[PDB]
Amino acid sequence: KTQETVQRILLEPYKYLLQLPGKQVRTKLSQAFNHWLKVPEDKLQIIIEVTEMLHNASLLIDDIEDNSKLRRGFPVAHSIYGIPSVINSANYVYFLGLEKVLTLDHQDAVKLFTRQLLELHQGQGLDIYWRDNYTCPTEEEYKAMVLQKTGGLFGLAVGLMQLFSDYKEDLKPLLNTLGLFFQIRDDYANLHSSENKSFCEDLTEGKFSFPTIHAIWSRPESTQVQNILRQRTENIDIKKYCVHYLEDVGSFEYTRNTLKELEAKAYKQIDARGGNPELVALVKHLSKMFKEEN
Amino acid sequence: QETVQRILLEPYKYLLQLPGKQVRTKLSQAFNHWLKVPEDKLQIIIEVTEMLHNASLLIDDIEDNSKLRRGFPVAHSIYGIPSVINSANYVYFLGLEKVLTLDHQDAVKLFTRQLLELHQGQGLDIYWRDNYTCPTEEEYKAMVLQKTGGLFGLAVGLMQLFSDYKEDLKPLLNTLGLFFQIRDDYANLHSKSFCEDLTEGKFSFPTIHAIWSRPESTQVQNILRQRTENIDIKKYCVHYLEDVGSFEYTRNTLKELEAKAYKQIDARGGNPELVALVKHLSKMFKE
Amino acid sequence: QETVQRILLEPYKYLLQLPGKQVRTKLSQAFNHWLKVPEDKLQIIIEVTEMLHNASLLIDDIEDNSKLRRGFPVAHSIYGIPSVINSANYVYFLGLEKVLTLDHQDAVKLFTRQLLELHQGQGLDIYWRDNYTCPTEEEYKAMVLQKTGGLFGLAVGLMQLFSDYKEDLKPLLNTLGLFFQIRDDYANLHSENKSFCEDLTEGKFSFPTIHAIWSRPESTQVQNILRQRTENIDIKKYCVHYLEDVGSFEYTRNTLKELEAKAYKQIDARGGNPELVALVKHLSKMFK
Amino acid sequence: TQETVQRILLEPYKYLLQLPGKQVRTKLSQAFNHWLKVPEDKLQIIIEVTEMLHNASLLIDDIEDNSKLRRGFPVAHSIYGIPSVINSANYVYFLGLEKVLTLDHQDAVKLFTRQLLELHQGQGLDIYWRDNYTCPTEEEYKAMVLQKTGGLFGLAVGLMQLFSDYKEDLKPLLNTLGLFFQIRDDYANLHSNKSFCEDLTEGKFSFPTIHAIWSRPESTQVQNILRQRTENIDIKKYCVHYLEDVGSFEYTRNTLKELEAKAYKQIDARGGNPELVALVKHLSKMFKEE
Amino acid sequence: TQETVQRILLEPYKYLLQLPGKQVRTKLSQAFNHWLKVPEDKLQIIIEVTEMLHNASLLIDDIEDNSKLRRGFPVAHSIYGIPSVINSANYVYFLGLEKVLTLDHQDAVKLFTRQLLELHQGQGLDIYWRDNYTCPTEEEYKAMVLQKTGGLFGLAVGLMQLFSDYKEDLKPLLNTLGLFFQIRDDYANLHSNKSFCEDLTEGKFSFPTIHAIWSRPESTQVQNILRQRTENIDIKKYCVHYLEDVGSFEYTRNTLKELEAKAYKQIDARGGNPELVALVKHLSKMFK
Amino acid sequence: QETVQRILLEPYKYLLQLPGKQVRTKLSQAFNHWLKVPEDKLQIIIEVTEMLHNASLLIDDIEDNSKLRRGFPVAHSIYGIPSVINSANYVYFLGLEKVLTLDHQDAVKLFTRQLLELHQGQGLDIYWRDNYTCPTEEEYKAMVLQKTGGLFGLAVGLMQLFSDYKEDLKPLLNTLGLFFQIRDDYANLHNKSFCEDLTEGKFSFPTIHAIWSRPESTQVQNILRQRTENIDIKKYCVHYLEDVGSFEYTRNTLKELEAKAYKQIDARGGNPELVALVKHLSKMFK
Ligand SMILES: CCCCCN(C)CCC(O)(P(=O)(O)O)P(=O)(O)O
Ligand SMILES: CCCCCN(C)CCC(O)(P(=O)(O)O)P(=O)(O)O
Ligand SMILES: CCCCCN(C)CCC(O)(P(=O)(O)O)P(=O)(O)O
Ligand SMILES: CCCCCN(C)CCC(O)(P(=O)(O)O)P(=O)(O)O
Ligand SMILES: CCCCCN(C)CCC(O)(P(=O)(O)O)P(=O)(O)O
Ligand SMILES: CCCCCN(C)CCC(O)(P(=O)(O)O)P(=O)(O)O
Ligand SMILES: [Mg+2]
Ligand SMILES: [Mg+2]
Ligand SMILES: [Mg+2]
Ligand SMILES: [Mg+2]
Ligand SMILES: [Mg+2]
Ligand SMILES: [Mg+2]
Ligand SMILES: [Mg+2]
Ligand SMILES: [Mg+2]
Ligand SMILES: [Mg+2]
Ligand SMILES: [Mg+2]
Ligand SMILES: [Mg+2]
Ligand SMILES: [Mg+2]
Ligand SMILES: [Mg+2]
Ligand SMILES: [Mg+2]
Ligand SMILES: [Mg+2]
Ligand SMILES: [Mg+2]
Ligand SMILES: [Mg+2]
Repeated sequence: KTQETVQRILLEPYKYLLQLPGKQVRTKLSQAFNHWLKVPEDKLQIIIEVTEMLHNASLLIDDIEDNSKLRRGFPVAHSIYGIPSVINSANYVYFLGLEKVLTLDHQDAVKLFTRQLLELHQGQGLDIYWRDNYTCPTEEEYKAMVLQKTGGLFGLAVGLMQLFSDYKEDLKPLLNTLGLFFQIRDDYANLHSSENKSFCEDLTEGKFSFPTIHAIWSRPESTQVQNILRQRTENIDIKKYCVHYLEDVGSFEYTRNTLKELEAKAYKQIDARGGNPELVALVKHLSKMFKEEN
Repeated sequence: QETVQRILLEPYKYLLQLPGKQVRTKLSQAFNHWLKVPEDKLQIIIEVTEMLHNASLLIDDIEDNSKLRRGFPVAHSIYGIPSVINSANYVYFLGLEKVLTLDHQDAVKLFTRQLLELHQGQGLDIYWRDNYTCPTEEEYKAMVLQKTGGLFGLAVGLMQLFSDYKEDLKPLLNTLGLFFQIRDDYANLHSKSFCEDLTEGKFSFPTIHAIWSRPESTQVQNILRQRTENIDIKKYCVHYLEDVGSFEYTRNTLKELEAKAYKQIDARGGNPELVALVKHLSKMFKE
Repeated sequence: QETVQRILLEPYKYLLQLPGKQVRTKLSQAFNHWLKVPEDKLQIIIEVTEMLHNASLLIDDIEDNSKLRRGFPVAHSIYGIPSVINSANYVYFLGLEKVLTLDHQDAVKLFTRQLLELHQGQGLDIYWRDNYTCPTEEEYKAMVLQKTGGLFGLAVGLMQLFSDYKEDLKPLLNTLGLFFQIRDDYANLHSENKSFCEDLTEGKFSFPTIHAIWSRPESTQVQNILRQRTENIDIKKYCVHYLEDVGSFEYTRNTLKELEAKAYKQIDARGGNPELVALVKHLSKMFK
Repeated sequence: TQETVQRILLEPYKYLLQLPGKQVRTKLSQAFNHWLKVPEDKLQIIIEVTEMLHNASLLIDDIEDNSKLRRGFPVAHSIYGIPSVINSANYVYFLGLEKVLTLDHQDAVKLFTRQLLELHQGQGLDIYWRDNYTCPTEEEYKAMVLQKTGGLFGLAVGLMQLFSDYKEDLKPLLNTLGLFFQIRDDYANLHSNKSFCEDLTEGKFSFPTIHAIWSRPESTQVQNILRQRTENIDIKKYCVHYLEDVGSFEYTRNTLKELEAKAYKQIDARGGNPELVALVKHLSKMFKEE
Repeated sequence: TQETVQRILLEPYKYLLQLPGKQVRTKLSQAFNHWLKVPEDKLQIIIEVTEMLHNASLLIDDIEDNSKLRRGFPVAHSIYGIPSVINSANYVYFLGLEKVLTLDHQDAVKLFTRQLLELHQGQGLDIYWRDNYTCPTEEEYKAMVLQKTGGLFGLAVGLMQLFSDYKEDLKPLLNTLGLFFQIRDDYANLHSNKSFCEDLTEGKFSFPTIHAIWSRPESTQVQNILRQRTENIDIKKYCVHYLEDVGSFEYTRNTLKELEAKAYKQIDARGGNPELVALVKHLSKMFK
Repeated sequence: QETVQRILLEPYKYLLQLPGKQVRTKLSQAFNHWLKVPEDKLQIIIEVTEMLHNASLLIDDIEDNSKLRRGFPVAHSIYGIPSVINSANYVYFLGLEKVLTLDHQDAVKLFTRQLLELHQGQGLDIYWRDNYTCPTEEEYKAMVLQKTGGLFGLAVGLMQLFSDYKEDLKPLLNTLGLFFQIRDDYANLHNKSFCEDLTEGKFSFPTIHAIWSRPESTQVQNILRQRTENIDIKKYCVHYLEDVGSFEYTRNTLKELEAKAYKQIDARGGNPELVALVKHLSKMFK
């Protein structure tokens, strides 16, 4: 059993990332959705653990794929332990999550786990494909990818909960709204505001995110943003210049407007389902970020 | 229009061009001499095995900074590291999806256990290499059983779920796992490109012997730490390995493993296909 | 002062050490079969043309990260990129200066028109490569007519200023421009001039790789290899094997054989030209 | 793809036009037009030619000098790439040549050719010395500055003079203004466009560093620091301290104060020019205090 | 001509003489001369030898450690280049040997040789552990520090004692002061004249990081951060936060206060020394 | 303990595997034909000489960014620059320690003088290369006399402290020093990999000739400034050197030095071993 220290070696990058929980929005979202689903506490606890394990593991992988520098205000794990250690450690946690999903003792849990992880990797693969092949998505293509990349894990937690629930109404349209809302909110924070990532890391990554997609499509006579993204640059002045352009062509105002529409849509969709005070409060809390800047 | 799936799989499809499936086919057939798996289950198991193995190679080439595999560029040198990580991980879960089609209550548990063991072996190999702590020979062997036994044990274990043959194949699987890996360490330095294991910096069976058997020198550790592509440094380090007897020691370890495999195969009633495969693979360390 | 000019010209004189085929002069001599330009004007026109040609090669090797030209190291790998840019651009305007000595009211306007054409072709070639958008075959050919036909048209157009010859040479110049560039795309990947498949390291879309990309749209292997900007010999050999396997080299050879045949028909349409015929035939040994 | 091809080829050029600096060029045109009284149609073309050639030359210069910022903006090639900007700048050179033809003057191209050859001779000497590690004497530097800056200076004024009845010799004044503008640019760069002392990162021999090198020949630290091509702020701060301590900044201020006085003398010798005097005075605040 | 040769060879050395820290060595010379009362002619030579050897060893040490700043100035090799600074420092070593001979004492050269061998054994262990990724124990670290600092400490004092009537054993005090100076450095480097946490960029095992490594053996965080040899400010800030949280800075302050108290006790055992006490007291403001 | 000593000396011990001890012993033996040094003193002097020479090569390989020496990887390419600097410098002072055991009043003073001369030559060589000022041919030779005479004069000078042979060997040591260095300059472009001198960017005898004899070209200066490993640039510059006659000029200089060596040896009563050694070394350019 002592030889099992190997477990400590393999998990150290994972435990490092856990040194500072970001939010437990997926945990708090699970609790909010249990207002409808009324899942027995023992099953719910396992589902939350699986969900957060996969979430944190995917952040380890995502930061490697994106050449990110900070997460949750801390250096990314692979910048300390190295990329090879963190790939293996994150992937190890994927299969520890599969192991935990088996303890739910439901014939369909693994099938749902599989379905959602395939969707997550399709979303992530599209995000990477567009960025690294320098082909900006349309706004609609971006949204559809976000539903897979971000809604994927939402749908895993909620889908697993429904396996143990008598509530059989379709929650997928609301999950879709929350997935888009969460990602665009994150796209906005990364370029408009440190607290999570360092200064405009999305620009250094070269990713097409909601603000830059708007700037690219709404001013087609300029290729400035595409070229800056292609430079994969860390230069603070180029990044500051590109943020000024996004501001001047209304990309940040357009992103705030989209977020305000998504928040309003969430409230309507929650009201159509009989209400949910916990979910309303969570959406409202997440929406302070794009409302009072001055 | 669902051209997405081809984009996500292209690094995987690229790797399928590479030599190496035949030996995996012969291993399936050789073990089927005992297990006599029904063709429909056997076909699914081979597909699962091929997906997981190849996906793990895509990842391993990134973890090891390799340039060539079986004479082909590594996939991430064409498609990029971010694309290949995601594509390899996608295939892991397509492999999980396929094992579900086996329609056996224990297939997923065995899949999970074996993938966990594969990652424990890989993690130790990476930890030692990148934290500059050379393992003992016993630690290396224990790690190899995890690193190689993972998919070895998955393929055979899945076959046994559908077999009346219930004898213990694990000791033989252990011998073959050590045999394959040490033979691979030996081939790498004794003639991927020229001595790529030295560029990777990994502690392999020959360098582990040289490090421990000549403790007054830090030559090998320092060369591995350089992570160098320099051919003269590599040629220098191979000559040292030769002079302190590391290649002779590895050949002898391999000859013991070959003999043990034959002993264990006979203890299981014989297996002409496996004997011929072991004998053929053992020409690599013979003059 | 004379020593200032030697300092400024040293990268240019360095490149001139290399023995070029001077095909543009031989083409000038062949086209003079029709145009019959007095030798004094012709010598000036030839000098302008080779000056601009060699200066544009200095710039092109910088824009393309090339390592060898005509079997010698590129000038900027010896003297540095800043020195070679200024020296090459210096020669552009020395070419303008010599163009003035032709003492013809229309010489400068033609010089200007053709260099605007050269930079539009070159700019498109650079734009596609560095923005990772592969051109269609038709788009590629049209830019080649500007990039490579541009300088052909400068030499012949200047000659026509001093000629009574009234036939239209533009269709033949277009064929020779396409023929020369595709022949060069082919040599770079199939065959000294450049090092091993430098076009793949540059990441440019050339006739063979354009064919492989469009004719096998379900694979993105070539686009990705070009995007890597790699010097790895094994990746390059792999990419050449693919081009061969999907018929890209056979397709390029057939395109070249059609272009050679078209040149002969167009030369016959202008009364014949033994010198130009022999030159096209000589250049066509590169394939077959 | 119809007119959008031109937009693609011209985008690095259009990007640079966002940058402050045209106002001073406008004020220079207006100041010299006080004497030259150029008809508006010819003047408008000449200003267009000058803005094209000047900006195209800055695009090339930032590549040649490995600059990162110009007038607080990213250099064009750090956004669009070096290959794109080279071709785009050179394209603009010949669009400038095309525009020069519309002046319909037999001598316009001869002047264009002469002045662009001068520009490239100055630039080549500036690059040659820097990248071959041979520091010029002050006199060699000044002669190079007359070519490097006089090139477009003399083109603007020379083209204007082709359409003017004012035929007095402006070259001595253009030479003074050329030295004045460049040395003021060397001084501002190290004394505080570019980020912190970018000239040191470029490694160029500028007026202050030339003085320090020649006036303290028993030390080679400045040559060695320039050779480092460094972005290290501490090395740059150290080298500024050395220049200060050996009096190179005081020497540069004195040279600039002499040039300002000479400009006024040469302007008075040409009958006066309140606009040019006011521009020189405003530009000369850069090397003063009180 | 030779005059200029000497200036060429000595310029990296003369550059370093601009840097602060001359005063501390002067204050140490005078404080120990309170006991040793060295004849002025010998003392001046010894001070010169001490300054030559110390500065030369700092020139070399900055190359070995990839440092950027020393005492707020750029390291010499960042201006003149590593090859120039190596040769210049080594030249000064033997100019220091040449000057030691002018002491005209049979044992001066024997003491010089012994102490420089001492210094290089300390330096070699410091470099060996760092670059072979083997963290020393606290005891091993202290023993290495006694050699690295005792090298020049013992040379200066040993040479002074050759010409002195004071024959008491100063080695125990030199050992304490050597530990005091190095650990006070280790502390200043990470807790505040180098730029921000250069020791982390160097990857060296210093007193605070040695404590963190051994006191939390289930973590490899510090070893991995040191292995990165990073200039990333956020990683450095993270590693300083970690050191604080596991008590490494508190532990270092404790060692420093024990060393300070021991120095005072050892100084009093040697008859007192107001100058040395005041210097130790001033240096001890850095903690508590 | 003693394992510290092994740690500190490992880069030095690595270099001892390399060839070239043979030539140095042959040089010691040839000069002992005149000097007839007592065996106990001779052994210490040989030991001192090998320590200082090998330590100086460790340092030189760092200063010169070399890849190979005598067909082996340079020590710092295995152990790292920091380890090799300290180990080489450690051996310098172990060499001083061993010199003390000669028990001669003038030994350390001679040791000091010669080590200062070595560093003056080395420093000038480095100064010219890294400040991009090519020496004149005469400046180069004077620098070579310091760089090589340092250890030549140390070995021979220490021997003479214990010798009745008191004739002036310095003019001969000067010629042999030039012969050795210029021959190595010649071999490098005509041990190390392909033209490592060009990668180092140093001014050596062939490139100095090419630079001064064709002053209208800066091609060689620029190639050296690139500090390049590109084989095509190296091949280009060697062919340039051939075409402007630098290799023939270097060969002629070497044969003049060989002939002068023979005359200077005969002026000292003859020395069959030294003549035979010079003759063998002259096969390289004949
Ligand atoms: C590896 C599986 C992908 C899962 C991705 N998660 C949504 C997190 C990634 C992000 O949200 P993050 O901003 O990096 O945290 P992204 O903006 O890159 O989409
Ligand atoms: C991610 C899991 C990878 C499993 C790796 N297999 C052992 C094969 C890889 C090797 O055998 P290979 O020689 O690289 O193919 P390695 O020497 O790296 O261990
Ligand atoms: C600056 C204008 C560029 C002119 C370059 N010539 C057209 C042809 C140059 C080429 O053929 P080359 O093979 O590099 O000589 P490219 O295919 O790169 O364009
Ligand atoms: C290619 C022609 C470039 C002409 C350059 N002008 C002198 C202005 C450029 C400068 O003043 P700038 O400071 O870069 O704007 P430089 O210091 O480089 O000389
Ligand atoms: C006090 C006498 C010892 C001489 C100093 N050593 C050479 C090293 C200098 C150091 O203290 P420094 O902080 O770099 O100056 P190091 O940390 O590298 O050990
Ligand atoms: C400090 C080292 C001084 C000793 C150097 N010797 C001349 C031999 C070194 C050489 O001959 P080598 O060819 O590198 O061995 P170099 O050309 O560099 O001078
Ligand atoms: Mg991300
Ligand atoms: Mg991402
Ligand atoms: Mg591997
Ligand atoms: Mg591996
Ligand atoms: Mg292997
Ligand atoms: Mg080209
Ligand atoms: Mg090109
Ligand atoms: Mg071409
Ligand atoms: Mg500039
Ligand atoms: Mg400039
Ligand atoms: Mg300037
Ligand atoms: Mg230090
Ligand atoms: Mg140190
Ligand atoms: Mg320190
Ligand atoms: Mg050398
Ligand atoms: Mg040398
Ligand atoms: Mg040499």
